[PDB]
Amino acid sequence: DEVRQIAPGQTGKIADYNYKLPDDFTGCVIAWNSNNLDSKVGGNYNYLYRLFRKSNLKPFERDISTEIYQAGSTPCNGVEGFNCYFPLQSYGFQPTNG
Amino acid sequence: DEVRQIAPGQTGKIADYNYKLPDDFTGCVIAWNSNNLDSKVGGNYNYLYRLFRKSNLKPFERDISTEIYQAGSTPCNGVEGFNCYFPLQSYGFQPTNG
Repeated sequence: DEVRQIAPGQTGKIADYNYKLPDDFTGCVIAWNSNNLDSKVGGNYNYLYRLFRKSNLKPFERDISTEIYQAGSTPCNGVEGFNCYFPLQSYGFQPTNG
Repeated sequence: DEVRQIAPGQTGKIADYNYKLPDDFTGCVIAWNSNNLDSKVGGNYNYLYRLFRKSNLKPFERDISTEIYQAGSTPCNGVEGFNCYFPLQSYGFQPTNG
């Protein structure tokens, strides 16, 4: 459901937070299904993604910051408290998906 | 710095988002400093205030909504994602302030 957002000039939660496509994008995108190898029974959670991110991500840049994002202004000192959440999230891959 | 905005006929971020003063305001405002009791070292963040609101609010009305304010058209499903921010913010009180 996120291959739609990978295009020059589109918004979302992945195209703006993991890889920003500039307007002058002359590259090619190749995608295919290989669900028989990268997904197993029991819940495949080795792949992580960044759904929470502060502002944006510059084109052709990589962000690997694991700092807990702050929503309000109360600091959490890196715990699972209130008004903060850990930015990386796990996928929901399953070999019996649609 | 926000006692200035508490007056009938003034704008800002507190007098328009927390308590609106009508034109026919005949009440009295009493303010004083008690920083030796409501503040402590290490950061006193027990007091909250609102920064974002969808629109104007009626005078003498209290808003306690904790819903995440949406700035655009992409829903967030109540997370700290993109194009949305938490309206509630904590103060920066300190006993060693000016």
